[PDB]
Amino acid sequence: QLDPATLAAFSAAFRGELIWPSDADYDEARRIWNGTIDRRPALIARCTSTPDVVAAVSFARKSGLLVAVRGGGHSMAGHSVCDGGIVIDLSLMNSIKVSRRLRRARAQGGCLLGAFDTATQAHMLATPAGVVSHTGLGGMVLGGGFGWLSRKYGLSIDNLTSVEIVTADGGVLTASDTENPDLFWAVRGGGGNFGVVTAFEFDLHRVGPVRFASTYYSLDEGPQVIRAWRDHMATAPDELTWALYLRLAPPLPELPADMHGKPVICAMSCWIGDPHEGERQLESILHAGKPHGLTKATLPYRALQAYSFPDRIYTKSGYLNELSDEATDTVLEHAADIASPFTQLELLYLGGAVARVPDDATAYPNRQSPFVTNLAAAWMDPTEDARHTAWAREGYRALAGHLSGGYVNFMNPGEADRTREAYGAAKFERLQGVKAKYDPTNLFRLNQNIPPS
Amino acid sequence: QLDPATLAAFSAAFRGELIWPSDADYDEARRIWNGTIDRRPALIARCTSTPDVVAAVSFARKSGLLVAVRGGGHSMAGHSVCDGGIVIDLSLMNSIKVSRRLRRARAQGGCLLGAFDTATQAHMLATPAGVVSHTGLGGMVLGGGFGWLSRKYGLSIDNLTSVEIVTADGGVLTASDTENPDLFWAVRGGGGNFGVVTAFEFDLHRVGPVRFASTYYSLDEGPQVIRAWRDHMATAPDELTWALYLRLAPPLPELPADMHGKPVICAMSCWIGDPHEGERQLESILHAGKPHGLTKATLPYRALQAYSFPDRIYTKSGYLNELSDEATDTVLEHAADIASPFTQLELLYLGGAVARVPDDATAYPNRQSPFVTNLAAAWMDPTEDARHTAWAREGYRALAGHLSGGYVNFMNPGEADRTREAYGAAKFERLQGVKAKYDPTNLFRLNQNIPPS
Ligand SMILES: Cc1cc2nc3c(=O)[nH]c(=O)nc-3n(C[C@H](O)[C@H](O)[C@H](O)COP(=O)(O)OP(=O)(O)OC[C@H]3O[C@@H](n4cnc5c(N)ncnc54)[C@H](O)[C@@H]3O)c2cc1C
Ligand SMILES: Cc1cc2nc3c(=O)[nH]c(=O)nc-3n(C[C@H](O)[C@H](O)[C@H](O)COP(=O)(O)OP(=O)(O)OC[C@H]3O[C@@H](n4cnc5c(N)ncnc54)[C@H](O)[C@@H]3O)c2cc1C
Repeated sequence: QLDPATLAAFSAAFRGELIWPSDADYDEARRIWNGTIDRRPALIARCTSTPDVVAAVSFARKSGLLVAVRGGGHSMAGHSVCDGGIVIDLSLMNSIKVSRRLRRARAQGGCLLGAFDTATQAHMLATPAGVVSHTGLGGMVLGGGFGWLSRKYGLSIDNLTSVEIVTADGGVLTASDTENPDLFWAVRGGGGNFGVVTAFEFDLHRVGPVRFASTYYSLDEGPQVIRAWRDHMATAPDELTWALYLRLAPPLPELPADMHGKPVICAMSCWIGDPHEGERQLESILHAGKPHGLTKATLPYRALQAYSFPDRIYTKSGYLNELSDEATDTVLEHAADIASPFTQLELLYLGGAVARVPDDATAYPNRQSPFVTNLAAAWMDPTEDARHTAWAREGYRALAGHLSGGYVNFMNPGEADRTREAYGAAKFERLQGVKAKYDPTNLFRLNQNIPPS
Repeated sequence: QLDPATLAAFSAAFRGELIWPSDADYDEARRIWNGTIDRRPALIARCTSTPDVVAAVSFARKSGLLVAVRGGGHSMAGHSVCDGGIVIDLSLMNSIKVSRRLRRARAQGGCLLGAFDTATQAHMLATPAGVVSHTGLGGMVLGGGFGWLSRKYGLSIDNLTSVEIVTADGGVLTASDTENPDLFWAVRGGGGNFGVVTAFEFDLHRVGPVRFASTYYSLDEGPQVIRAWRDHMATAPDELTWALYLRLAPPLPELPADMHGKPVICAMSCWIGDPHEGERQLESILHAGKPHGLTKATLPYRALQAYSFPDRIYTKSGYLNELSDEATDTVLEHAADIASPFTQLELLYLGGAVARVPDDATAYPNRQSPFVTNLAAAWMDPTEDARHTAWAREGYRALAGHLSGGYVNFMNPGEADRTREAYGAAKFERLQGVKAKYDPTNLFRLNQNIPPS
């Protein structure tokens, strides 16, 4: 319901694709990974260049259209699609340049992680990021970004060296340690609040074959496995990463059919370092219970990335400073109640290099909390929403006093209120000052939102 | 030194990046995967859109510049870089659209395979392609394209539904079964001979987790393993793929320290189908020798793709109709002479769905030859070029009388003359007829070249 001259100026400056509610590919272009989010934008603007983004930002600003920005569409809160506004869709901006000599990568703001890992691994290089290949680099890096390499090399933001960004006034800025360093501070963990990142520059590291193990323990041996896990990681070397996924056992041939469809602890571990030393380290942590369905391999890092691991999702997540035996029994009891074969209760351990960055150095909070738990409900039948949502919420409720803060990138669509708790008073206020400078009208609000001033 | 108005018209129509010999990133941008190829283009034109390619093709045509086209830069013949001409570099055109409803993907002509597989596997979908994720989709598809999925679902070209292509006169055409079907026939196996493909459209298939095994046999049981392999694949189901790589044993922890550095047979297999059936089938073929370093897993297809497996390369390859005992001892004798730790002698079995497509249906030749052998020499030291090339060429000549044809995508920089034998006379001449229509002046000649008329 738009101004004809503003539209004509927009389309005149726009070399991407416009998708209207009447167009065929409207219904698919508006779907995101969280299929509980069903929203109808006025327009989807599939940008293909930084000038495209400039045009779309300016057009939304002048039209007063609610702006959703979409990288890979993995927002657990559904932030990358809007009712009645414009989607500034970056999914066609997925170009990457990798320099081996520089050991640097430049990636457009709509890249998927798997394309970035593919390009860097052509030269045996990598930078830390999440564990699922089709996650967008856009939202993930801007919230921090952690995965297999983080204990060794830090968060994705700890390897980011500069961004190209389009601000709410239509300008293009570079942000780095030497240019607009307040903005470069804020985008390292402050989400999409401050503008559209059209390019990320990363330092890369040499990562060769990785020793990897995945196995399944019966919940019978739950208390010993989890306590071994929490105790080992308190003093584990940086090179070891080890994560627990409590879930129904998949009906896979390495597992006895007995265990199929029943709650188990799936344990995944890797050693970022010499595979022969990795074999030693993994063996010392594989035997806290009897491992079933054991898979061991020496993998290219791109294949570790591709290994992990569902239409409707709901998550509740937070950090812990410690995992007591009492919290451990809580996790095991709620895991025993898992109904869907797609649902997981994730237990992750960060720390290491993530924890050695001074807390004030970026906008990412809670570096000093090493534990992360993610109650990730996933299902197919829309008529069962209440039961699955209830499982994640009741599990979070049972763990509440052990949990603090929160990872903005695991928030769900009802968790707008958690933004203050997530960053903490000092950070939130410091960010609120960056927002008043760079987004004073809060044009970019579909995110873990930081209102200006 | 070029016409200033032609240059200026070119630049006026070009929104991509131009890299000149004086620019910093020139020396890296002109490098390709085969590091024995050292060439200095007059200009590198990094195209970002189909109109960019139109501009570059016409500019090369009016200027009379020798045209190299670059997708992922994996040309074993070094065709993606030239001395004195223009490189039409597509590497920034890697946008992909996947429709889950349609089971279709559209990919730009500069895509790397890993980016494509990431995008399709977000929906548990795939289409057949090569086994190394940083191969370009461009050269691979135009030559045929085969890999883990091919025995079940055919070649990449057997799932291609259309292309957008820029021809030598600057026009943009669609080629499909219903539009320009002579061109659609030629691009399915005829290489870059007929124009620059700016977008590929593919049918996709649902590919869930695949049971996979890799193991190593001593060359001592070589005859037994290879004869079991050739005998088993003659009657194997489509769902089974099984490939042998003769090579020095990598210094990996799953293998006994003895074998490290010694010629071995690395055997890799997967079952495209039910993993429990896969487990049964793989166990039935893993014990033709004593398997060392056995790795078995149930993998997402994207992780299979990422699993496989150097600065200077030289390959000699061909097809066989049968693998006799005489040829098998030949393969084992030359494999024993492997000195490089990056060199592989590959034994592949195609057949299956690839062989069920009528021979005249595409320009891909030799569908009815199921075996492929590839002597893939790889090394680092430019001073050793002669010994490694000699190992690959001597191995080929010893196997030559069992060999017919050749896959254009495995041809080395000295194999320009192998083009007629590869396609065969009947196909080659029909291809020359399509070339006379669409590229009459042979503008596109850095490829396994088919001269017009
Ligand atoms: C299956 C799954 C696995 C995951 N695994 C991990 C993991 O291992 N580690 C981890 O740290 N996280 C993980 N995540 C979380 C992921 O980091 C976040 O969901 C992130 O927001 C995804 O970004 P996106 O571009 O894909 O999402 P979107 O839906 O496109 O965007 C997310 C948010 O970022 C904004 N945004 C996106 N791109 C840009 C851009 N270029 N410029 C400005 N704003 C932008 C959007 O406006 C929105 O606020 C996972 C998520 C899923 C669904
Ligand atoms: C490590 C490795 C593994 C491989 N594995 C496999 C495998 O498993 N299966 C398989 O079938 N092949 C495989 N190949 C071979 C591969 O198919 C060919 O090398 C292919 O030519 C590479 O394509 P590219 O775009 O990466 O190469 P480039 O060097 O960029 O180009 C190769 C040729 O294609 C032309 N070309 C490329 N893109 C286009 C386009 N869009 N339009 C027009 N012409 C174009 C170029 O002009 C040139 O003649 C492998 C190669 C390597 C090096």
